[PDB]
Amino acid sequence: TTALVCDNGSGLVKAGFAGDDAPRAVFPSIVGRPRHQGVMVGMGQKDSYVGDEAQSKRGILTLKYPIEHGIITNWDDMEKIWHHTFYNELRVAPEEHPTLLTEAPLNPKANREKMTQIMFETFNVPAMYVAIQAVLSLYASGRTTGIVLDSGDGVTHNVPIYEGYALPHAIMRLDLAGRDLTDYLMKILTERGYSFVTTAEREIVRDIKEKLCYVALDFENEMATAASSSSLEKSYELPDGQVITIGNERFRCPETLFQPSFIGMESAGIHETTYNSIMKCDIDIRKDLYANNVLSGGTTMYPGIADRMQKEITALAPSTMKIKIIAPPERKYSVWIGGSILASLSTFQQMWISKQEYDEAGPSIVH
Amino acid sequence: TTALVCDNGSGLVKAGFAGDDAPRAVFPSIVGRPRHQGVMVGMGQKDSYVGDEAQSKRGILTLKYPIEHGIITNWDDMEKIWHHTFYNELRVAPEEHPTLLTEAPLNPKANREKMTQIMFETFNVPAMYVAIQAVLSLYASGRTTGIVLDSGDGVTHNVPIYEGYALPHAIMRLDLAGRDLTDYLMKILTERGYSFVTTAEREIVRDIKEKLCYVALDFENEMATAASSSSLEKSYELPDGQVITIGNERFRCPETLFQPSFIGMESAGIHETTYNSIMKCDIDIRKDLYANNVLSGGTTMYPGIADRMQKEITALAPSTMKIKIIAPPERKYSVWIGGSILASLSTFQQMWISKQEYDEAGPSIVH
Amino acid sequence: TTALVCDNGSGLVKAGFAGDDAPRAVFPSIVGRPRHQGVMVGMGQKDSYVGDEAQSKRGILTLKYPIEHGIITNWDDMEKIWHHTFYNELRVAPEEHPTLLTEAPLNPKANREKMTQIMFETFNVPAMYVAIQAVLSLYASGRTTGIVLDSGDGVTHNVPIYEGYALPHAIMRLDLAGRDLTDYLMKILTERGYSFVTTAEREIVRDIKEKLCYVALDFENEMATAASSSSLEKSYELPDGQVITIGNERFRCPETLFQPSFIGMESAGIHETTYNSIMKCDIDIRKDLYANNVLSGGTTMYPGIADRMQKEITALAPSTMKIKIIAPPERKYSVWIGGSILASLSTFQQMWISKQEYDEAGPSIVH
Amino acid sequence: TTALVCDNGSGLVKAGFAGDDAPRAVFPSIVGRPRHQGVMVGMGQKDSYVGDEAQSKRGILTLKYPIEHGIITNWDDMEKIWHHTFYNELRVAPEEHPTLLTEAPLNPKANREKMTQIMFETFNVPAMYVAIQAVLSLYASGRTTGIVLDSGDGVTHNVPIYEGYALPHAIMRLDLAGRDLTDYLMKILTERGYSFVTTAEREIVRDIKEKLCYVALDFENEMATAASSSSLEKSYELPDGQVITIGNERFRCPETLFQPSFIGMESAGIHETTYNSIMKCDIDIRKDLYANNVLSGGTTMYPGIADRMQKEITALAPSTMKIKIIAPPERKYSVWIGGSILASLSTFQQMWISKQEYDEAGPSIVH
Amino acid sequence: TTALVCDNGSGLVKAGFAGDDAPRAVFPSIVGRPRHQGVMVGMGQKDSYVGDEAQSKRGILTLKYPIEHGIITNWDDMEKIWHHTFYNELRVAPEEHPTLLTEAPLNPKANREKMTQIMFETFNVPAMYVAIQAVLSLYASGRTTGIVLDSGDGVTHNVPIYEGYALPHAIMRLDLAGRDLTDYLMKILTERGYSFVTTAEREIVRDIKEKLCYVALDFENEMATAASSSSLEKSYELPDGQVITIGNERFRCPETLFQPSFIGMESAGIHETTYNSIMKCDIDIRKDLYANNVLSGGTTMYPGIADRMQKEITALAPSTMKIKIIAPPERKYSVWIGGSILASLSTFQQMWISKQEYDEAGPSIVH
Ligand SMILES: Nc1ncnc2c1ncn2[C@@H]1O[C@H](COP(=O)(O)OP(=O)(O)O)[C@@H](O)[C@H]1O
Ligand SMILES: Nc1ncnc2c1ncn2[C@@H]1O[C@H](COP(=O)(O)OP(=O)(O)O)[C@@H](O)[C@H]1O
Ligand SMILES: Nc1ncnc2c1ncn2[C@@H]1O[C@H](COP(=O)(O)OP(=O)(O)O)[C@@H](O)[C@H]1O
Ligand SMILES: Nc1ncnc2c1ncn2[C@@H]1O[C@H](COP(=O)(O)OP(=O)(O)O)[C@@H](O)[C@H]1O
Ligand SMILES: Nc1ncnc2c1ncn2[C@@H]1O[C@H](COP(=O)(O)OP(=O)(O)O)[C@@H](O)[C@H]1O
Ligand SMILES: [Mg+2]
Ligand SMILES: [Mg+2]
Ligand SMILES: [Mg+2]
Ligand SMILES: [Mg+2]
Ligand SMILES: [Mg+2]
Repeated sequence: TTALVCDNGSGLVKAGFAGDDAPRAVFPSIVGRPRHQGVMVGMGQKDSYVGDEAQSKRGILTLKYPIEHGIITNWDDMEKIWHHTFYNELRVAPEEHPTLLTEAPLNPKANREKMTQIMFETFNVPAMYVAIQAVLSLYASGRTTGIVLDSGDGVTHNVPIYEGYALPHAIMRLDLAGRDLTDYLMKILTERGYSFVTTAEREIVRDIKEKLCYVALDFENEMATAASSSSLEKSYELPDGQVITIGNERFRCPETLFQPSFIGMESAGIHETTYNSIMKCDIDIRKDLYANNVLSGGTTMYPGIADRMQKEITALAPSTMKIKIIAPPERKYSVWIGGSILASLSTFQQMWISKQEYDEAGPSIVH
Repeated sequence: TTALVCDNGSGLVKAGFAGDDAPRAVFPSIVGRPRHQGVMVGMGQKDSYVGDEAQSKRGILTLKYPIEHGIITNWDDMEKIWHHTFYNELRVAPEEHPTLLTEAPLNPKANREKMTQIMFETFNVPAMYVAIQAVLSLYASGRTTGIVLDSGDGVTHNVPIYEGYALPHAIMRLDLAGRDLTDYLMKILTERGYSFVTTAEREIVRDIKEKLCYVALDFENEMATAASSSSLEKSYELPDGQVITIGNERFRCPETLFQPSFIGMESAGIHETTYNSIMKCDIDIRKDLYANNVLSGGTTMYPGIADRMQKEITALAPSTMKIKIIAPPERKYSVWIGGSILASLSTFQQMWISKQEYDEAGPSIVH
Repeated sequence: TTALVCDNGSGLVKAGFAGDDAPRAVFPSIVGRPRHQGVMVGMGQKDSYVGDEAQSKRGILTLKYPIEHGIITNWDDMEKIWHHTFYNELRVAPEEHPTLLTEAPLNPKANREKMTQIMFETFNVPAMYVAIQAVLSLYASGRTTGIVLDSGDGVTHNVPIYEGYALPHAIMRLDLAGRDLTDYLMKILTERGYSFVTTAEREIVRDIKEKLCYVALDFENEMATAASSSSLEKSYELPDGQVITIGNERFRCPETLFQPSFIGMESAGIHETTYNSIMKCDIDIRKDLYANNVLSGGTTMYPGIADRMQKEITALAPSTMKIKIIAPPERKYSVWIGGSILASLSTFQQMWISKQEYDEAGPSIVH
Repeated sequence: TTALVCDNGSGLVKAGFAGDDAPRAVFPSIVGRPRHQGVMVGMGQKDSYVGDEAQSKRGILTLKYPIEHGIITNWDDMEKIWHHTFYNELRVAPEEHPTLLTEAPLNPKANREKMTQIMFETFNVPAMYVAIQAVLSLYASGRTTGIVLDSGDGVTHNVPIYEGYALPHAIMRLDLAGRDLTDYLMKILTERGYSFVTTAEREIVRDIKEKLCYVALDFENEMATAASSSSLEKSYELPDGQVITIGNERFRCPETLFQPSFIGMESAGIHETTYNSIMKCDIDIRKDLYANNVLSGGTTMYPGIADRMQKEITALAPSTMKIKIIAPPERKYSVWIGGSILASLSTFQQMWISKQEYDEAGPSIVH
Repeated sequence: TTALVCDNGSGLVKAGFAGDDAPRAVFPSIVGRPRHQGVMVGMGQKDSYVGDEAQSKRGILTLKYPIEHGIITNWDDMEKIWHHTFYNELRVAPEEHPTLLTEAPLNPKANREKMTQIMFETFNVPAMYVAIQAVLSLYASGRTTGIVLDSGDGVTHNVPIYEGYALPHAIMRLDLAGRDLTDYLMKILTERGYSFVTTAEREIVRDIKEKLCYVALDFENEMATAASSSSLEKSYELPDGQVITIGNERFRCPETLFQPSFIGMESAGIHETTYNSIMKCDIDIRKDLYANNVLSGGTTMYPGIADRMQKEITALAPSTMKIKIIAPPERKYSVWIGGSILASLSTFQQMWISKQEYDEAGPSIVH
């Protein structure tokens, strides 16, 4: 019987069988629709394109993320990505497998209740479960205690966890993520003269971000590099063949995580949110949380994140105590690994919500 | 066969085999229950935590003393601590050993009668005994005559004892103790800005009390120290990493024993209770009691107690006569030592209440 | 001109005009002082509270009996009660009236000599007299011969009196009384779990004593009632709203009068003191004393006293002769009635000590 | 000469002349600072905005409460609000008027001593006084006896008061208040999809709380209303023009006062704190306190508070006795009314601390 | 001394003295170069033609806009237009006057830094300033708050402005403008048979656009007019003498602003950009922005723009709130009027960048 683990974050769907080391199908959550009405006979006609296929044909298509800041914006688009994910990648009837789904904490009740309704009614699933991302990441680490910072494309979380358990009143979500940083890198990029207006080009600048951008230890040093131009300016090649040269924009893109005042948000940077999250927790456990702070997600991948963290949190907190930050490689797939490992635990099998227990007990029993 | 000596006071259980120099198992009488409902699979689940284990995880748990001012408040919690004490620390079937238990004087009949009922029915014990604390302390001193002041966490006693015998009409109990002094140090502590609201934090301030607080010879000198801040302010470190600095609060916490008007009680300080206890005794024996006044318990541990005693009692009593105060080191375990030594005496073995003599004669035969 | 009769016993002042059937002002001899220093503007400020007024506000005030076992402990407190008694209740300048005061027999010379000094110097009195309580009670009975047992709050007396006259060598005082019995009912009460530590609460347990407690004919029957719980347990309501249930404590409180070994006194019970008092008297008169034994005071009010007396004295004395005990209702005010009737006798008017005869003859002429 | 009464609580400053029925100037204690650096010439420039003015321009400004849980967090911000309060609203030189200031009980000594230092040195005041809030509320009621529950934005108190006087050992403070309830209504609000992240939006949700939220008699009935959606969902309009519909969130916001476990605090609800406060008081006075329990402050304004109180306290306390709760309309201004009435009393004029008596006697004489 | 205000947008240079009601010199930013090499002696020879002069001789000359979408494409052409603007129209040595220059927001840093370098080095200017267009338009309106839509020939902006200040993260630029609409009217025009291939003819079709084209309230009504040909077809005369008749092309040219899908751009129309700009602003201020939305520039001149705006924005936004659109006549010169009024303000004179402060501080100090 096994199980399917489906990590539905904005920007990437990671899906695959439980008990395995990595997800098999990893593709973007995009639903491409042709921008220009096309006059051929034979072509497509392909009214809708989905996932990596939409990535193949960006210059025709208007790309549309169905999921924004963790919240599902357009339901039938979502449904398309799931249907494509199941039959065209994993090759599987959902009626043969319980399915573990993922979601951000502190997220509107509509996402659980509609999600579950889709999975039972539209696909037919013998049982399923929807879990909090950060707990899955924490299982992937191999640890029971720690404060998780999960930064994906839609959303960034802090979830403190002590000896199992959890602290819901210290959970802190923040909308800063790969999508905000890509748009911020758009408008900062345009100051060199490089104009990326369209959805398709957004995905190009996502690529630039993913390769080139790094997090400076001290911002001022980056400013000095911008002042004298040596290793900081790097050449990147577009798909067209043009050459972009980016200097300070390389490192002032991800500086937004520490200084959200660059986007015009009053929310304190990710270091003050993690420290703030530690503050709201009981005086006893803070030492462990400081020692054990875990990183997950695509927007933790920027070289130089962990070191700046271990500067900034060490400047906020009392010096007397050790702040080890644990950011393991293969952290982008931490949530999916944790969904896998959780599905392979036998003590979890009682917790699946059954197709039957759903029809009789309602939508109210997902929580 | 030997025997088990179990010293059940509020705050600490001291237990071990008779005929030995110290108790082996010494842990707090706390029953931790998780405050926040924890979402993991595998964790615990550990609906109840007990003793030192509850101390390990204070920031999750709501700590609950099962015993308050010597009186047993919650019976099944007590039972848990005993069951944990026997099988998880002393490693012993109670059916192999007579068991000597302890209790404060002047204490409601419900504690003897329910206690004994638990020990015979729930654990099965071949015989047991429940003794008055101060008499046990007096055996530990190696002496037959003296007036015992036993200050534990729940309660403070004076028991005058002359040439063996006892004087029940001069026995005086007083609810001032480590628990009242910890709460008083809470609210006085909050005047520096340090806010300790929770049960877990109470145990932190118990730790502060145990290390830092001392009893001033004269209160006025302490006030002068508070006025010019030199040795009186000491730094203490929390488990978090924060630094607390406490000046006059160091010595005005235990001043409450001499001035219970700080808690709003009309009861005269411990020096006027000991002197008052001496007054109610026959004119013949007072000289011995004054010479031989013994100290026991955790709340006698504050540096500077004995000297202030030997000031204050010397100011109450007629000057013509010697007031020696005997406070031996290792006095916190005086009651347990006295239970040990008593269990090793052969002339005491007739006085055990037998499982058989209990079933036939009733609950009324504990007294 | 008339006269003032002032019955100053510990616990209650009974005062009023002579020639009248009862005292008008009857209130407790207490001097209330605020325990907690009060921050308002307007309140009181009322540094001292006295009498029934102090009874109105017990939970603020520390109550202090100025008179202990008949002996005056604190003089300026006494003075306060008298000054309040005169101007705030009887509404009278003491310079208009001779004043008859009361005192226990066998009582230190300081009480007569200081009392008289206060009445002449501080209040100004044209003449006064201080009388032995039991003689006043005997006048109240309407009889010339008898042995009086007067049990008040401070003290219990036996005074044998034959055909007028008196026998000073058979007068026997004993410190057992409402105050000792209230404290004894405190510590016996605490065995149900009911903890009354404070002066204010003492007055609550005085109330319990006054309503509920009775004197058992045979103690053993009371023990049997304690064994099977039927009419012996009665509900009493505190001022708070809590419910106290008291079983054997109802009747073993006043059993202390017959068995002072409950307080740890060697003094023989009130029945052996009355019998002993009869023994020290001349062989001729004993028959009358046995026939005519009179009761007075608040601590004679317990239902069942007279019958137990007429058991116990009948078991001590030779059976051949009638022991009638005379305990009239309205016996609590026997001493005050006797002071009234004595002040109305014309043959007594020569015996007043004049303000003038005092200044010239000294303090030595009170005796 | 008159006097100024200044009620400085977190969230609202109530100030005005003494002897008057209401405060004239009532505005929020906020210090607005522009978030985005503004490029105009002429604008403002207005580096700091204060009070109602900051409320006019929330979308530009970062709002900052200078006072948190009664404790002053940022001193120069405070100073700004006072300076604005005096010259821009009351129109008055402080050198013409003694000034009565307010503060929460049990509050760090730094607030009195720095406050007083500011008022004498920075403004110059001929004399001033700093009073405990609950006593002022109690004067406003027109009563001398009662237990005050004062819930403002920073903090909630219970202060029992008997016949004037006070009981400091029964005073109980609790950090639950309009500020905690607003943040709790934030995160519960976000489950409908309504995302309020910023300080400015916090003040919008404060407005929602103030209009719509009520306290349920029984929580379960509220749950039933949430289950079938009829009168419980109400429409509220934002300043933008969007429509928010809130159902169960209306009444489960203020349920936090009775169940602080919703915020993750172990502190017992406001009903168990008031009952607990009654318990620590002397047995004599509890009946009055139960009869006379007074309410004050903005966080007592929720419709349905008094009735739930008179359910819950009646379930804790012994049924035999009347629990009247007195919550007068115009209770939000109870503290300020009480400061007024106190300043108009002539017997209070001796208690002002003089500018002179301050310079000579120190900062230590505020207490 | 006064000042020069130079509004350099693509298509028209508006220049003149500050403190005046309109610009004196208004001519096209074109640099004409002869297409055919001309064989005469005496003619010209006039290797370069500039401005209105180039307009006089279009059929010989290749017209070349030096500035494209706000970005300066060819620097020495620009320089020519400035040099012609100064000496041949305004008649002025730039060394006598500070000069205020204009530029679009979000525009590459090269334009500020090179512009300033030209003005100081090539012309010599005692001081200058480069301002954001929309702020200048907002000063021209006489208002401090509003969201400006500035549509010129190169570029269209939305800049929201609140109470002075600004919101850089909500500023949105869009390349749709008179130049794109003229080319779109070219290719749509060619469907009647009218072939305009050349740069010179582009300026003819710009003229057609400026006179004849209007913005339809509803596009469908325009389609109906196209269907039955009555008032919608209008005759226009070319400079040659030929007659063009244009029906639906009159109104479907400017429909491109609302539907950029006509040019093949995915960018949402000007109504969704203005609404989107309102969305990114803080919830507090949106109402003002909706009330106060301002129009500026040549591509706002089409009759019927404001009404379609006040349809379309009213269909996007919540109906409950008033959307007034302010489009004043003489709005084409709004930016220049605002530059004038700003130069006449004395509080702005500190903000001029001095020739001296430039040489010492660098090119980096323009920002
Ligand atoms: N190597 C990288 N360097 C920096 N940013 C990255 C990198 N890889 C991806 N990202 C960013 O992180 C996002 C993917 O993170 P992911 O954890 O997969 O999000 P989610 O799980 O919510 O889909 C992308 O949208 C991208 O912007
Ligand atoms: N070193 C110390 N200094 C002062 N107080 C102490 C110290 N050790 C413990 N105590 C206090 O005394 C208590 C323990 O006394 P103990 O005699 O063990 O009580 P019990 O026998 O009733 O458990 C603690 O609760 C603590 O508050
Ligand atoms: N009805 C009663 N039942 C039993 N005890 C009583 C009763 N009335 C009062 N007493 C006790 O007797 C005392 C009062 O006796 P009283 O003769 O007035 O003493 P005195 O004359 O010395 O003041 C009280 O203190 C109380 O304890
Ligand atoms: N009508 C109301 N309904 C419920 N809550 C209110 C209402 N009015 C104000 N409050 C809450 O109470 C607070 C104001 O109380 P207040 O007594 O003025 O506090 P303080 O005196 O400490 O400033 C506000 O912060 C708000 O959250
Ligand atoms: N009366 C009009 N009707 C419609 N379009 C016009 C009209 N006047 C000029 N325009 C268009 O607007 C442009 C000029 O706008 P302007 O604000 O002067 O741009 P900029 O300030 O960027 O030079 C021209 O290129 C033309 O296409
Ligand atoms: Mg993720
Ligand atoms: Mg002990
Ligand atoms: Mg008497
Ligand atoms: Mg208040
Ligand atoms: Mg323009």
